[PDB]
Amino acid sequence: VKDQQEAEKKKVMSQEIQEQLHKQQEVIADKQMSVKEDLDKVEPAVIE
Amino acid sequence: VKDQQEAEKKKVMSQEIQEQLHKQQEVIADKQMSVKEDLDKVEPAVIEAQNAVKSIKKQHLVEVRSMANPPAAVKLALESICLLLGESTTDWKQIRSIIMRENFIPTIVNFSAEEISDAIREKMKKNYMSNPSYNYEIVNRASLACGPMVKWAIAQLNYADMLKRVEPLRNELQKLEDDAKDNQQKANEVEQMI
Repeated sequence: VKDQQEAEKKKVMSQEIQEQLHKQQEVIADKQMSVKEDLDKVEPAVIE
Repeated sequence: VKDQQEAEKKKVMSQEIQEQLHKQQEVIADKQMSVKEDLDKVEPAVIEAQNAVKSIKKQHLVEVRSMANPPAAVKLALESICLLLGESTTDWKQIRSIIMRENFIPTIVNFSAEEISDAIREKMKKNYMSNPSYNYEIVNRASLACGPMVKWAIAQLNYADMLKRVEPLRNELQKLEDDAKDNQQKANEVEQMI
């Protein structure tokens, strides 16, 4: 029972990981904006 | 497995209950201080309330019919009537206010928190002008009727203006009591469900 309960505390940690997947969505959105800016700006520097 | 997990979640509610037992320790400390204050203050009021019942009809009735009131009785009776919403300084209004048979009831009904701070300060100044009066000529032999009621009147002013020190105390006590009693009902009821 206690082994299962430690497993389910780690499942609560997995709920925290789902929160971190929401954080991943935020990260992906911000990185998409930054990479769009980088595609606008950096490529001519690479060509140069 | 799920049932045991729910039982542990209730045991987690029980852990919150240990936090509420720490809150109980805080509540007990605050209540002990408040009850020490109450033991310092209230017991003479209880004695005065009992003495008001001990007061005999004859002692008051004979002296109400008196043609001229003694100065000590006037001094100690005007302030008592200042409590009774009949603020006045004339002997006949005192007589009329005391005549009714409905005046044997509110010798105990009057409560300390109903007094206004300005009236409290007025009666403090009256005490200053009349410090040798009150309980001293009660001890002398001014009248048997005045004694209990005069000692009742000299009180209720100590309670005032330091019950306002207890007002934040009792408000914090009420908040803690409400939270802790709800949490202890949860403790008993959560214990039952677990």
